[PDB]
Amino acid sequence: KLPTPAEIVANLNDHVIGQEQAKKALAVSVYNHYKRLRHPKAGANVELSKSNILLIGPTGSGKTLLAQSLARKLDVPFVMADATTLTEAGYVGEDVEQIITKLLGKCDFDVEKAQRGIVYIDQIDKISRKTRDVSGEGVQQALLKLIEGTVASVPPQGGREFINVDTTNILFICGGAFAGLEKVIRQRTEKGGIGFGASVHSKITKLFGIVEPEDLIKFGLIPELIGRLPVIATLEILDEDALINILTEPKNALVKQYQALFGMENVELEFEEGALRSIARQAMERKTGARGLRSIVERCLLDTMYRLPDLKGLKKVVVGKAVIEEGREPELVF
Amino acid sequence: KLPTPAEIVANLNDHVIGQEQAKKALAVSVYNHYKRLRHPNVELSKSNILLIGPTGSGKTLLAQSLARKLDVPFVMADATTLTEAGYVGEDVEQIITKLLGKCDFDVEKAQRGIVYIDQIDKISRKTRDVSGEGVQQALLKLIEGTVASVPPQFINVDTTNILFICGGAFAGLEKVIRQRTEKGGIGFGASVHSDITKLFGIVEPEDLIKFGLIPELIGRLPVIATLEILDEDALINILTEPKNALVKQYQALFGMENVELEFEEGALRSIARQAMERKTGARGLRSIVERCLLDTMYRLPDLKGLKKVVVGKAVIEEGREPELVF
Ligand SMILES: Nc1ncnc2c1ncn2[C@@H]1O[C@H](COP(=O)(O)OP(=O)(O)OP(=O)(O)O)[C@@H](O)[C@H]1O
Ligand SMILES: Nc1ncnc2c1ncn2[C@@H]1O[C@H](COP(=O)(O)OP(=O)(O)OP(=O)(O)O)[C@@H](O)[C@H]1O
Ligand SMILES: [Mg+2]
Ligand SMILES: [Mg+2]
Repeated sequence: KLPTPAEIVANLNDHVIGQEQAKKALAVSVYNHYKRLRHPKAGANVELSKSNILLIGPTGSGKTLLAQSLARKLDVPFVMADATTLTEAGYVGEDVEQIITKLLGKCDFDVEKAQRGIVYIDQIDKISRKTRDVSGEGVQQALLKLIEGTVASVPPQGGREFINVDTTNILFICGGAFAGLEKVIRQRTEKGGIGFGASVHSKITKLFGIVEPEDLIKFGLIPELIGRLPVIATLEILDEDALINILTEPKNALVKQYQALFGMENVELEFEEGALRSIARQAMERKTGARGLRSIVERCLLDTMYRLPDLKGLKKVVVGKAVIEEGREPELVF
Repeated sequence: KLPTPAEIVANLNDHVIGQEQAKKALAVSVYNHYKRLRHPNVELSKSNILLIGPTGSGKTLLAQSLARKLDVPFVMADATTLTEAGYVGEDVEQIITKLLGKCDFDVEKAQRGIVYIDQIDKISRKTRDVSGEGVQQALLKLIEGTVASVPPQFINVDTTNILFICGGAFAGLEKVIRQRTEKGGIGFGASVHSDITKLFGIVEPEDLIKFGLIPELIGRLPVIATLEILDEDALINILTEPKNALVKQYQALFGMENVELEFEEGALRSIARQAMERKTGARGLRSIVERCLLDTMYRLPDLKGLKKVVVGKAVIEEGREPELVF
């Protein structure tokens, strides 16, 4: 049978912390994706179209991790695409049908399976409008007919007879960090006016949560592509508390990754709660999202990691709060 | 015998709401197409069709719906994949290869087919414009009769009798038309004065030339049919009347469970209004319904005993839960 959307989110929960709405949007679409694919395809039965998703969120919020985490249990062909390598048909670069070639390769060129797969297109915000915009609007236009059902003509599994792939039922998840999108939403929601007769109006998570096509059009996406991404799911910006859970709760938590490296030696690595909050706070100030957690941990551990493989008798190393706030050595337990 | 244009529209009516002028233009052209193919005497030339309309107006659906009852080979081409003959990309003769493939490479049948070229507006003029004007130029001798040479199942295909339906959302065209018909000048003696349906309905070759199509291609598309921007009422029928209406699609998805989905009349009108504000045409209807039903669809497979879901007007305007009836 099919897993319920709650089971999909439960699996996503082992990897992504926060973004409850983005996890919900992905889980429901994938569940509906499954249902559509087992729906009768002939007779008096209504034809079912698909709802594609656009993921809008800040750097290091978990967009790509959601897609990668989702992929672990999809049971349909899944591919990670990259919009920065796409160009118009007549130019250097990859054409939009290259995506289908990659999805098709993932299932050993079994087309019937490729047509049931799910495509994640990363960096969708990088092909916005803001001559011939070969790598920008030209790609958005080329994708219009790939996202909506067409028949892609892609090379065979050998060297360059081409394969006809019906993309009608391929689910597309697009996303990116629309960095300039908050200013547009603020301009629309806080217009106001200047001068007497006119009235003057009051002045990331909140703004993205209210995004509308008008903003994406002014940002630089074309209306024809926006309407083909009917579901807009947003990711918030991680705060100090979310960044603490990301250090220890996930299946591949940052702390767990270092404990494993120290575990290839015979030394146990422990962080104090004061350190975890200090790390999360410092990382938050770097404005790189969760990624900033790695810089802090690499920083505080650099000198103990240098010595560790040469030290003999060490059993446990403790990273206290002081080791994050001040240039202190971690306590070494022999 | 042949279906009358009224029968062609009657079949289009089960898929496309409104757009009466576009349906009339297609029905008459297809009927004339059938008549040409039966005429052995004056030599007859074909009238090709250009479909101009906004996003979500139903152009491609008309072509898809039309294709269900054509009795001749039919394909949809994609102008965004076409390039000049000497460059990477698909040469315009691939259109014939696809039309020819649909009939298992029976050339006599392929030569009698109908081709819809989507995204025709994407090969406008605005060096060597390999993916733009170069394609328009390449198509001139494909749309007007030539002898194509295409790979085996080379095969010679006479395109004289192939009907071409081209279309696209000439997004910048409404600005061009306003510049022509609304002078918008400054001064005491100036005519000064600041609606997609009204504008497109008066489109002239002059506007398409200024937009970016070449006069040689415009003259080969003698029939310009225009689609209206969907209004509030059209967008309500699009939710429930078509064979593949949006609401019916969700009722079917809910029907993959044992739960019945019901919309109130007030909800349908509210959805249509919100869809218009998104400026995506009918496609905006899907965004609104997805928004309103996201939480219900998430929980519905886990809920036990649920038998009916009611989406009222208050569930479109306010962030409320659809009434769950157990
Ligand atoms: N919500 C989250 N929960 C758990 N880990 C997260 C979260 N957000 C980011 N991370 C961590 O950040 C790292 C990279 O995240 P990710 O690849 O999702 O960023 P991204 O979406 O690619 O950002 P960008 O859009 O700038 O490319 C991973 O190690 C991941 O564990
Ligand atoms: N007049 C209409 N009647 C019924 N459904 C419509 C109508 N117009 C649009 N739609 C709906 O809009 C969705 C997409 O329609 P369609 O593919 O015709 O748009 P489009 O022609 O691709 O727009 P564009 O050419 O700008 O991409 C479908 O769900 C279709 O049912
Ligand atoms: Mg990424
Ligand atoms: Mg279309």
